[PDB]
Amino acid sequence: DQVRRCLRANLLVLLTVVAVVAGVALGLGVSGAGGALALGPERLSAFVFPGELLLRLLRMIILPLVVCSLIGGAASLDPGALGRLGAWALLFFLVTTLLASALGVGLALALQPGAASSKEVLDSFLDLARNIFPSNLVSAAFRSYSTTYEERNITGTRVKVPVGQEVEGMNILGLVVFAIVFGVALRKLGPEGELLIRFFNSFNEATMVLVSWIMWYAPVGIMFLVAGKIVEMEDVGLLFARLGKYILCCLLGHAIHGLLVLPLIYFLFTRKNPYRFLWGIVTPLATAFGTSSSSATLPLMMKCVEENNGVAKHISRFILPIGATVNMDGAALFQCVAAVFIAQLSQQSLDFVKIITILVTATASSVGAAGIPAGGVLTLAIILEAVNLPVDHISLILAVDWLVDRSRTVLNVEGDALGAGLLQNYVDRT
Amino acid sequence: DQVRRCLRANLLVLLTVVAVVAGVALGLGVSGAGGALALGPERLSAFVFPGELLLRLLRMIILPLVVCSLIGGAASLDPGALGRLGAWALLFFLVTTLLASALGVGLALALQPGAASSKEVLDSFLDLARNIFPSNLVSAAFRSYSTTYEERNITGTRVKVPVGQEVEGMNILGLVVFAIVFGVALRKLGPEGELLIRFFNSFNEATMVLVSWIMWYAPVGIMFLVAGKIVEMEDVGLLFARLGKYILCCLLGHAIHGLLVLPLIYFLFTRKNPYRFLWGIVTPLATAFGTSSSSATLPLMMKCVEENNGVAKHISRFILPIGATVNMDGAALFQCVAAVFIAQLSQQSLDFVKIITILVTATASSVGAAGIPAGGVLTLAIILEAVNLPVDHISLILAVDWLVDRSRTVLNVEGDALGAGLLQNYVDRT
Amino acid sequence: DQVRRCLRANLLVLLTVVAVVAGVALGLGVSGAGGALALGPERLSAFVFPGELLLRLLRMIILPLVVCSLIGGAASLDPGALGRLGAWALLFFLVTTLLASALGVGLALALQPGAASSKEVLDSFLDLARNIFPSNLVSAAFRSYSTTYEERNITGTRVKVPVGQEVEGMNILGLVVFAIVFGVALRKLGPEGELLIRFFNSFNEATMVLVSWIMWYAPVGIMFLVAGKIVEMEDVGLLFARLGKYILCCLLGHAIHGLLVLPLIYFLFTRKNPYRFLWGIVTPLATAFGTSSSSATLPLMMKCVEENNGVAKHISRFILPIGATVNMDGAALFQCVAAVFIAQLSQQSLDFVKIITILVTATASSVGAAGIPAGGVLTLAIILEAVNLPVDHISLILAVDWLVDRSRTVLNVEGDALGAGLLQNYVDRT
Repeated sequence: DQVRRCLRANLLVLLTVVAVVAGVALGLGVSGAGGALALGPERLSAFVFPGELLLRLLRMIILPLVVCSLIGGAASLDPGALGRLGAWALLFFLVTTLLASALGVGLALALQPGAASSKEVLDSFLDLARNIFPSNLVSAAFRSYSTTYEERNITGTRVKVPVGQEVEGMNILGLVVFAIVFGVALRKLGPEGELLIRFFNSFNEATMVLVSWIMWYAPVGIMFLVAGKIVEMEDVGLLFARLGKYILCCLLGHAIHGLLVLPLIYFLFTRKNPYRFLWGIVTPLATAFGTSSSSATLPLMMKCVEENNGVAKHISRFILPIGATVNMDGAALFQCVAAVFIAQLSQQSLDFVKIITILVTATASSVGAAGIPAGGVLTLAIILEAVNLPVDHISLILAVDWLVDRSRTVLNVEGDALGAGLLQNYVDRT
Repeated sequence: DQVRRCLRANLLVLLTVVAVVAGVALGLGVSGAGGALALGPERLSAFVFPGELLLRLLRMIILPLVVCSLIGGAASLDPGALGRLGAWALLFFLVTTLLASALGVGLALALQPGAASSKEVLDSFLDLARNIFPSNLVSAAFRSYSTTYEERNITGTRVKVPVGQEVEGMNILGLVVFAIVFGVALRKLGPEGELLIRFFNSFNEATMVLVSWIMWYAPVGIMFLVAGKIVEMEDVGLLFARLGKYILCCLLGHAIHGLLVLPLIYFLFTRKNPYRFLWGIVTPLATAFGTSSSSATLPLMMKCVEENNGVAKHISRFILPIGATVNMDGAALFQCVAAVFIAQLSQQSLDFVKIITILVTATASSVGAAGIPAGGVLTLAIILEAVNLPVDHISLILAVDWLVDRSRTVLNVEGDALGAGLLQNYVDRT
Repeated sequence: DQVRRCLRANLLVLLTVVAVVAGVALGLGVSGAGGALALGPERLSAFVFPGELLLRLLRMIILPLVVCSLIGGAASLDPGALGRLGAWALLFFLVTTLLASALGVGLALALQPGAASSKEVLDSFLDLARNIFPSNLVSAAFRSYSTTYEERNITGTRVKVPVGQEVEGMNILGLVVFAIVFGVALRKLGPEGELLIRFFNSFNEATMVLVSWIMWYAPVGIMFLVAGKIVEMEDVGLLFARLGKYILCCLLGHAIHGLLVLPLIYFLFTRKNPYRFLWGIVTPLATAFGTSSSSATLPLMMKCVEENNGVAKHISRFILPIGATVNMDGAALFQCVAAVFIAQLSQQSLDFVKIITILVTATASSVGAAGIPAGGVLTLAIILEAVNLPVDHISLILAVDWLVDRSRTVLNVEGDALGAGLLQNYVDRT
C-alpha cells in the first residue's frame, strides 16, 4: 500500500543509498582482484568514467551558480534600513560562524583524521591578495594567479626571485568577491538597476533546476565514484577507519562548539548560566535532532524561546527566521572538517593561505547553502574547487552524511537560539 | 528598364557570382605563374588575407549564434501540449534526418570524392563524452578536451597511458548541449524565466543582422578565398573533377534517399505503394524544383496533398508548416557530404567519433538552418568548426551550391509529404 | 569654520594630492638607501604591492567598461535623423580630434620627452587587421593575435615565414570594434532590441560606481606606486626633468594646435581671420582656463558666440552642447603625448602599428572620457592596455595632471567654438 506514497516521495534518497551500498559492493567486487588484475590503467579510467562525468557537470554548474546567486543575494541584502537593532545579530552570526569554522579546521588539524599511513615562500599572501581582485573577469572563470620561482644570476650567481603567471583552475575566491561587490553596486544603483537583479536572479533560478537534474543523474555517478575510490586506495579496512575518525572528529567539533564555545560567548556578555537556557530549549533541539531539518524546528523554537527564557518578543520573530538560513554553524564545521580531511586523504600539505581560503569561503557558504537541493555537498565541492583539492573524495563524505546530519541540524538552531539569548541583554540594559 | 528593379533586388547574389567567376579567373591568373613565382610565402598569406578575414568574422559570429539561438529556440520548443498526435511526426522527422545524414556520410565515404591523389586509441568516445558536458562554460568557448599519451615506465619499461588536457579550438558540440539543456530549463521555469528568453532571443536577432553585414562583405572574401584555394592546390583540371564528383555524390545521395529510403519507410508501415503518392504530388515537387525554396511550395503542397492522397485535414495543416522548417533532409545530405568531402580534400583521416559529431550536429543543424540569410553555408561552417576541419574550403562548395540547391529543395518537401502520408495511417487504424 | 564645507566637498582630491606629495617623500626616503639596500627583490615587489593592486582593479574594470559603455553609447548614437545640418559638425569634430592626436604623437616623437639616457616585419598591419575582427569574443577578453617567425628549410635551408598564435594581453582594439558594431546593430534592430540597450546601459552604470570605489581606494595605490616608481629609476633629478619635458611638450602641443591648426582649418574654408573670432571669445576661454571644466563654460560660451561672432542661432544651441562632450582635442593631445612618453620611459620602441592603435583609440576615447570620475586617466589606462605598454607609469602623469588640465580645458571649448564659426559658412552660402 506504501509503494506509491513513500517510495515516490523520496525516490532520490532511496536511489542514492542503494547506489552507495552497491558502490561499496562493486568496489569490493573489483578489489577482490584489485586495481590492476581485472584491467590496468588502459581501462581503469573508463570504469570510473560516470564518476568523472558527475564532477564535470558539477564544475560546469559552479561557475554560473556562485556568480549569479551572490549577485542576486547581495543586491537583496538589506543595509541597516533592515534595522541596526539586529545588526549586532548579524555580527554575532558572522563571528560565531568564523569561530565554528576555525574550530573545525583546528580540531581536524590537531586530531588529524585520514592521514593514517612545490616550494612557495610565506609571501603567498600576495598570491591570495592578487587573487581576491582578479586581473580580468573572463580569465578568472578558468585560471588563477600563481607565483613561481627562478634564478636570474644577480648578486653572486644564485638568488630566488618570484615571477607571476596565470595557471589553470578557476578562482572561486576572486569570483565571489566581484559578485559580492557587484551585488552591493546593484543595491546602491537603486531603481535603475532592477533589470540586472531580475536578470541575475532569473539566471540563478535557471541553474538550480540544472542542479536538480544533475542530482537526479548523481546516483550512477556516485556509485561508480565510490567504486573507483575504494579500489584506488587498495585498502578497505583502513578507509572505513578514516571515515570513522572523520565522523568522530566532526561530532567532537559539534559537541565542543555547542557545549563550550557558544555557552562561553553567552556567558561573556550576559553573565548568566547558558545551561539553564539550554534546559529551557531542550525540546526544539530534541526535535531538530529528530526531523534533521531547521525548517520544522523554527515554529516550535520561536514558541519555546518565549515562555521559559523570556525575550522582548520583537527580536525572536526578527533574528530567528534569519537565523535558520544565514547562521549555520554545523555546516561550517562540516565544510571545514570535510575539506581538511580530503587534504589529508590525498596529501596536499595544506599551505597557510589554503586555511584562510577554506575558512572564509566556508563562512561565506554556510549562509546560502540551504537553498540548493544537495546544498551541503555542492557547497563543499565549491570550496574544494576554490583551493584546488581533489573533488573526487566527495562520495566518501556523502556516504556518511546522515550520521553527521542528525547532529549537524542542532548547531544551526543552537546558534540563533543563543543569539536570541544574547541580543536581549543589549536592550534590557541599553 | 530593369536596372533598378532586377539588379537592386538580388544585388548580393549577382555580386557573389561575379566574385566567384572573377575568383577563379584571378586564381588562374596567379596559377599561370603559380604559387611560388609571383611571390613566395612572405606574401602568399597576404594575397589571401580577406579570405582569411571572412573566416575570422564567421568564427566570431558562430559563438553567440549557436548558444543564443538554441536557448531561444529550445525555450520556445513546446512539449506534448503541442500535441502527442504530432509527436510521432517529430520522431519521424528526427529519424529520417538522422538516416539522411548517415546515408550522406556513408555514400561520400564509399564513393570517396575529393580524395584523388596523431595516434589516438578507440577510447576517444571518452574524449567526446567529456566534451558533451564541458568542465566550465568560459573555457568551452575557445578550447576543448583532448587526451594525449605518454610513458610512465611501470610494469616493465614501456606502457601507453592517456593524460588529459584542454587544447585549443572551441567545442560547438558541448556548447549546443548546454544551450539545449538551458533552453529546456527556461521552459520549465515558466513565467519567472521569460526575461531570459527575451534577452537570449533579442541577442540572437542582434546577431542575425551581423550575419547580414558579414554576408554583404562576403563577395570580396569569397573572391580572394577561391583565388587562394585554386592556387594552393597547384592544379585546376583536378579540382573541377573533384567538384564534379562532389556534385555527383550529393545528387546520388538525394536520389537514393528520395527514391529508395523514404519510400521504404512509407512502405514498411502503410504497406501501400509510395509511388502513387509521388504521382499525386508531382507538381509541388515540380515547383519546388522550380523556385528552389520551400516557402512557395507549402500552400500548393498543402493543397495538393488533400485531393489526391486524402488525409484527415487536421494533420496536413499541423505537420506541414513544421515540416518545412524542422525537417530538412536535403540540407542534412549537403552538410554530411560537404563535410566529409573537405575531410578528404585536406586528409584529416576522419576518426570514428568525428563521424558521430558530424552526423548528430548536422541533424541538429538542419532544423534551424533556414532562418539565417546564408543558412546552409554558415551552418556548414559551424559543423566544420565542431570537428576542427579546415573552414577554408567553404568557397569551393559555395561555388557549386546552385546545382545542389535546385535538387536539395525537393527533399525538404518530400520528407514531410511522406510524413503526412505516414501519420494518417496511425489514426485511420488507431 | 571651513572644516566641514570645504574639506568634505573635495576630500578625494586633497587625499590624492597628500598621497602624491607623501609618495615622492616615501620614495625619496627609500632612495636615500636605494632600491637594493633596505631590502632586495625578495621584498621590492611587496613594498610596491598596493600600487600593483590598483592596476589589478583597473584592468578588472576596463573589460566591462569599454564593452558595455560603447554598446550603450553606440545604440544611442543617432543617425542623420539627428540632422544632416550638423553631420558636417560631427565630421569636423572627428577630423580635428584625429589631427590633434596626430599632432600630439608627432610632437612627442620629434621633441622626444622621457628618452634621456622582437623583430617583426612591416606586415604587422595584418597582425592588426586580424585583431580588429577577433576570432572569438571570449578569447578576445584576455588574449590577442600575434605573428611569430620560424624556419622551415625550404628553398635552400633558411627562410623566415610567419606563423600565428593568440598570445596574452587582451585586445581593447578588437573589443571596441565589436561593441561599436553591436551598438549599431541594436540601433538598427529598433524596438525589439530595447531590452539589450537597457541591460548594457544598466551594466555600464553598475560599473561606474565600481570606478567610484576604486578611485576612493586610489590614494593608497598611487602613493605606493609613486614610491615604487621613483625608487626603481634610481634617479630623482632626471625624472623631474623628464616630467618637465613632458609638460613642455604637451603645452607646446596645446599651443600649436589651438593657435595654428584650428585657425588654419577655419581660414581654409571661411577665409576670414580667426583671430578676430578668438578676440571675440576671449572671456569664455578665460573662464575655461579659470574653472578648468567645460561644463561651466558652455552657457557663457553659447552666449558670447552670439553677440560678437554672429551665427544663425540654431546651430549654436545644437553643436555646442554636443561639442563639449564629443569634441575634446586637449584630451586627445594628453592621451597621445602621455602614451608615447611612457613608450619612451620604458623603451618599447613604438612599432608603426602602435601609432595607429594609439591614435584611433585615443580619438575614439576622447569622445566618451568625461563621464567617468577619473576620466582622463582611466581612459589613458585603456589605451595603455590596448598597446601593451606598462600601465605603472600612470602615477607620474597623474602627479602633473593639474598643470596640463588648466590649459587642456581650453582646447575642448576652442574646438567647438571654431566649429560654430565654420558651420555657419556652409549655410550662409548654401
